[PDB]
Amino acid sequence: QSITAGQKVISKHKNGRFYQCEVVRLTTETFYEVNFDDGSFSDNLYPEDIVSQDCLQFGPPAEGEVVQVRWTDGQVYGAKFVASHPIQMYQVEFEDGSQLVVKRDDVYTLDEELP
Repeated sequence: QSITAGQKVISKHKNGRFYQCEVVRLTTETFYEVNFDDGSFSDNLYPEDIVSQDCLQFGPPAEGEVVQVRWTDGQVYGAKFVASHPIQMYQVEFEDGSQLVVKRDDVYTLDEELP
């Protein structure tokens, strides 16, 4: 089942419960993968988290390129760029006006049983 924009669906609100919501847009989110200098691996960096070069302006680093990364703790780490992969996601709006950007697997059609 493809999900299309304008479709009523069911997904989890920010309060953690399933509600009907409406798909307002199909977006593409690009995630970066890097190997930190200590060998730990991240698969979901945003391009703007690369702080050794301007990837929002000039695209991803070359594969294997040395980079510095601003992590979710606000600190900067050395790493090496592994890959980038774009992911189709679904911007949904709930009855209260709140919105989320979610993965295909987190969206359910009205006809289907919920987990």
